[PDB]
Amino acid sequence: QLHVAIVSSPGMGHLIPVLVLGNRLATHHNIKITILAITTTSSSAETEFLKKTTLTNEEKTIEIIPVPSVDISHLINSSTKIFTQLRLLVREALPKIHSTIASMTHRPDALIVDIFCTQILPIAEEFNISKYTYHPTTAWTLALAIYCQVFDKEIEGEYVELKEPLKIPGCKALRPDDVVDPLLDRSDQQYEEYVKLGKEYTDFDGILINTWEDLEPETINALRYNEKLRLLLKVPVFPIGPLRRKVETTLNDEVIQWLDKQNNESVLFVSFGSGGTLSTKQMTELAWGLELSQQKFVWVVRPPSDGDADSAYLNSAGKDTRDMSEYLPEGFLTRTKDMGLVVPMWANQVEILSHSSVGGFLTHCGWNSTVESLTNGVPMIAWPLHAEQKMNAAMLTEELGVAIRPAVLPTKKLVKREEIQGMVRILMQTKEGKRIKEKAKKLKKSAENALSDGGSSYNSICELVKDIRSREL
Amino acid sequence: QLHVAIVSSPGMGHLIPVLVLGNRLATHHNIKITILAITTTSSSAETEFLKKTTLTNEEKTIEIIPVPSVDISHLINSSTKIFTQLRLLVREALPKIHSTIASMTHRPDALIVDIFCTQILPIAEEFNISKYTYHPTTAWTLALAIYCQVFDKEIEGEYVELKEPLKIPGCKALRPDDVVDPLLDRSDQQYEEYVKLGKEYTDFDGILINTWEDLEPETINALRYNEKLRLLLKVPVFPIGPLRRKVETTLNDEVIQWLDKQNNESVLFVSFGSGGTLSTKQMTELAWGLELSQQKFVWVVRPPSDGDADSAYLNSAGKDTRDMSEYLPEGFLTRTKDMGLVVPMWANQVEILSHSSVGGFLTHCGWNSTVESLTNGVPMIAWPLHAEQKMNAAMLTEELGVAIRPAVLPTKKLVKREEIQGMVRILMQTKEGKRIKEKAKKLKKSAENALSDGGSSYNSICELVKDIRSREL
Ligand SMILES: O=c1ccn([C@@H]2O[C@H](COP(=O)(O)OP(=O)(O)O)[C@@H](O)[C@H]2O)c(=O)[nH]1
Ligand SMILES: O=c1ccn([C@@H]2O[C@H](COP(=O)(O)OP(=O)(O)O)[C@@H](O)[C@H]2O)c(=O)[nH]1
Repeated sequence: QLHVAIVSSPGMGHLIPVLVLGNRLATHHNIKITILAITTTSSSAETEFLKKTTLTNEEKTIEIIPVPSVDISHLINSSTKIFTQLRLLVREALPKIHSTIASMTHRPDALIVDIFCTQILPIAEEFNISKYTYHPTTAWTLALAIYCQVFDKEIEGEYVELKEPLKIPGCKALRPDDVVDPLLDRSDQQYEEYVKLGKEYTDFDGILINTWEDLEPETINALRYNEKLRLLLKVPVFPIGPLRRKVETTLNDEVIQWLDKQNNESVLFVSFGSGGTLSTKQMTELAWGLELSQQKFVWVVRPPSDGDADSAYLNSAGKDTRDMSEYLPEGFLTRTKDMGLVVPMWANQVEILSHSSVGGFLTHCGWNSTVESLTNGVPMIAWPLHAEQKMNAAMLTEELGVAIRPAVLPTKKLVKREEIQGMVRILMQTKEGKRIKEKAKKLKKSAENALSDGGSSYNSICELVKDIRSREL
Repeated sequence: QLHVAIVSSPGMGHLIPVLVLGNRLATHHNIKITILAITTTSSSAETEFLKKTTLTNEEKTIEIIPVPSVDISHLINSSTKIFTQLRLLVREALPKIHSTIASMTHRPDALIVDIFCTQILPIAEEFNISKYTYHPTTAWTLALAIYCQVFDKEIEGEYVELKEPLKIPGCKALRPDDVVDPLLDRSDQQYEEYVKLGKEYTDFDGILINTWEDLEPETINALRYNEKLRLLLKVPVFPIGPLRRKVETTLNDEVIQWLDKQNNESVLFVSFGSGGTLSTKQMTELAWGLELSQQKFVWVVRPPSDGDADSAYLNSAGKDTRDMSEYLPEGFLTRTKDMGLVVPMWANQVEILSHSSVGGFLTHCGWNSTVESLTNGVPMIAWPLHAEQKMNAAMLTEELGVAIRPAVLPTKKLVKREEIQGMVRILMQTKEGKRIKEKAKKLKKSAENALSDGGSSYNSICELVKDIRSREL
């Protein structure tokens, strides 16, 4: 039985994919897993989440080892982007990770490292341990990241200022609009960190991705066979998705109990992930749009911010004492007493999304969220905010046909309550709504097939374990 | 009942479309047809093809009259392109065609002339007979040909040296790379012959094309309604395609018998049309790529040439006595004894492509070939060589999504056996392969709809017969 160590980047958005991957391997592929989870400075949430997961392993086939964050406040400023921040954190923690692996009683045979932990190459190489990246999102975004080194040299000026879509060899073309956050401003350090990340991928022995063949056959084939791309990559790709939490059934969840009282596929779940937050004006538009729709809803709400759309990613612990009602339109909660259920800070998305009464998901198009929705056969309103979400949203709406979206990107134009209402009703009242759901259910099934024995993703994991064992010479 | 005469240009590429058109009109539109087929000096292929078609007409509603080629060796030289050659041939045969039509017991009411026979205007006009061109290819190429008169005056220097794509009003933009052969070298006489051809179209009473509305709705609309284009065209367009041979089921075809022994959609058919030939180096790369793919194949091979990619166009009868094995890598045939079947010179392409075991087509993107594939629901590897094929290949790969292709044009960069293998496996092993096939089958159905009663193409033929009868005042 192999020992594999998986390094998790800071934040729940990265920690969860890693935990899920480790669980997947331990359960379905009979592997010992050690998750090296890079912690954030301010979340007893993340830490106690880890304590609850360590408590559940009687079988110790999975073990969790936290990596304490190094203080980088002296390295950053008010304009430093989360991309850059995570990269820096990882880099500054590399010595600690070295000492950890060195101090391990029994070494890992392999090391799989989250998207931001690509800077840990030297440690794996030094110890002579098989090294892979986990890209817990789309192959499209991976292809963009890799080929970005080429774009950097072939394109002058900002990508956002281009007239023609970016053509990644063998992939679907990307409009300036839908680019990932690093490519928005090339003058920003996160951009160069990103081009660098794109290159760093290729230095690993392989790349796991949380997608599958059915979902992205063309992009995956491009990574494997497109000659321009392969000139850059030259290492195996492992579509192993869609990996997500299996639903833990809680009898004491009042949200679930409200949902039990609802009709099948009658509820819209509304959430922008752990990181997402809306502006005051947009959150107001949203409150009223939901009201106007007269559809039933469950809405995870956070205090609004008119700054960065992911500014709640590291700052969810910042104790804003204000009640929900204070940053909602007055009496909204009084008027939607029957119609909806407003949830503070976080909820068990998965358990919610698996509930029969849920029939719609207004999402930021975070890949974890997306996967969770699709695997439960839920159609979506695409509301991209940060990271790669615009790109995923383009994929979801245009190509896959499992989501609808505003005429202009939410991050570009205010989505008014009239449009919000209209979208919500399309999803929840109309036949367009039905057919979106059917497609999402088809994707649900294709995903179930990929993960089930002999599926592309099951097999891709077997190929991975092969790759690892062939390297243990 | 109308009498229509259809003039065919030299070579199988042109003769077949004309035969098919005549058959289509005679059968489905109850018309008397007389096909005036301009012959090549050396093809028992062309002649026996004619014998097979003459044998089928007990009803003589279609009759075939050969036009013997005139000797033009004194008019050409070693640098004279096939474009120019065909134009000259036609021109020099014009008197003979005149005497033929003049000597006809009962005149044709109309005259439809192949792409290269646009120089027969004077004969039709003189006799006062309705005159049309048949453009047995894409509307995109037609639009380019017509608008080329404008490009000539608006662009200085070579098209191949332009930075921006050529924009034909109302159509998809064309990269320098994908231009038709005449536009490659403007200093060449074939270029001016081509600009001239583009203009000549517009002097006819109408233009038939072997495409349909579903396939090229926007280009067709542009021809009809774009003001810039209409300033040049001002005559009706008739999308009547996709017209091709109906499959004649042949007793002692050994290729068909090999195919019978194969699995469904397990065979790659490989062919570069009547004209196409590969360089020695490329044909070697190809042999090995097919070998490496470990996919089953049927491959129509011709002796290689490092010169003109269509240099087998007028030499298709010339029995080069060299065995296949002499211009293939040694023992290739010995090693692929089980895996493939290498065919010399010609093959019932239509009957092969309709065979259940055929699941892939590596093609030069000749429009007849393309149509044959699409109408049988076969996905393609786009390998453009000559004429307009690059442009068709762009259309097939980028827009339609029914073909895959090399990173760089085959005629630009050597396609190595690694890439060949990869492409072949994408098509024949992967899910990308599956979905390309489904799209090709959707096109198959849309085509079936166009041709069936009341379809755009059926109707376009009815519109044509209307046009002819309104001109018989
Ligand atoms: O109320 C919430 C908000 C978020 N999440 C989870 O937290 C992550 C969202 O974080 P992020 O904004 O990075 O989006 P992602 O790309 O992870 O979906 C996903 O795993 C969601 O399942 C959740 O379970 N409940
Ligand atoms: O081995 C071969 C090669 C070509 N063809 C036929 O010859 C015609 C030539 O059309 P193509 O698309 O190849 O155009 P070209 O490039 O020859 O002008 C088509 O009907 C093909 O089916 C055939 O029957 N067998």
